[PDB]
Amino acid sequence: MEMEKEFEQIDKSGSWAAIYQDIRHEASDFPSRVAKLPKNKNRNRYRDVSPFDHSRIKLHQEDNDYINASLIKMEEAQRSYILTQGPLPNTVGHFWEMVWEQKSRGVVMLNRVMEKGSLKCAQYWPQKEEKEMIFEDTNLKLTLISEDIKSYYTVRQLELENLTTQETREILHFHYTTWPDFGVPESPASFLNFLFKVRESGSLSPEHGPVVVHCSAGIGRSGTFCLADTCLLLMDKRKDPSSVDIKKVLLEMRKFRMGLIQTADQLRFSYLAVIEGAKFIMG
Ligand SMILES: CNC(=S)N(Cc1ccccc1)Cc1cccnc1
Repeated sequence: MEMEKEFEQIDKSGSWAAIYQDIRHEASDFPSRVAKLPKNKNRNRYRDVSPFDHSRIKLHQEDNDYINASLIKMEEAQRSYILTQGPLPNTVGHFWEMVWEQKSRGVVMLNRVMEKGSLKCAQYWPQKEEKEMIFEDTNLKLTLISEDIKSYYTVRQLELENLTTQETREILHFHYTTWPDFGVPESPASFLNFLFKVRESGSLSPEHGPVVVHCSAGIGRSGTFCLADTCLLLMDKRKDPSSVDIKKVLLEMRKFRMGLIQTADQLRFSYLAVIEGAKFIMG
């Protein structure tokens, strides 16, 4: 059923809360035993948001390999994503270790450091060129190279150095700065515009490791970003762009990380973003 018409049918019937609970009911439940070990309590931002054991990213160290991060592998679309929480004061070194070890080119940040008067993630990148950051626990150095500030987002060029080998790599930081403190954006135009720039950078392409995507918990805004990208890529590949079922793509993604799309409003916004993107994606 053309998602356009499915959209108008749910809107006129005001059944968004009913559709959303149906997804919550059918979603996968897999064990998260490593996340719940007592040694890992200060590595989790939220007690109720954990990576599944089968899809968790492992740090390459013998001491403690745990980080709150999941590999979302979309087989038909040929795209992979790492979805993670906003880094904590004691996991900023782990965060940059993961980017290094997974060979990522891009980091996508969908939150502000402060929202609703509370801290939603650590200040984990340098704000000035001449004041670099050293992560002593993982042996990494991070330098700000350049910053491009736009009305709806900021792009930064970062240099990550493995202090053990003196290898360096260029990481691109894509920071969506205008998601409102409550609800979702009224129009998906600026979110779609931001997505286009991520792809254009090469950050989502198979020559690199998977893109790292985060918000505060790494399931809500983060879920919306990967769901929209994957649905638009499938509409480009299929002979019948009308066979793309957004609810079925979301349940596939929820096999790899719990709780993706946190509200009925985020579900409606994901439909709007894909729907608007179709007309353009259609040539
Ligand atoms: C309102 N912007 C839309 S719907 N875009 C389409 C799109 C397709 C796939 C992924 C992201 C975005 C972007 C764009 C940029 C420059 C000129 N036209 C369109």
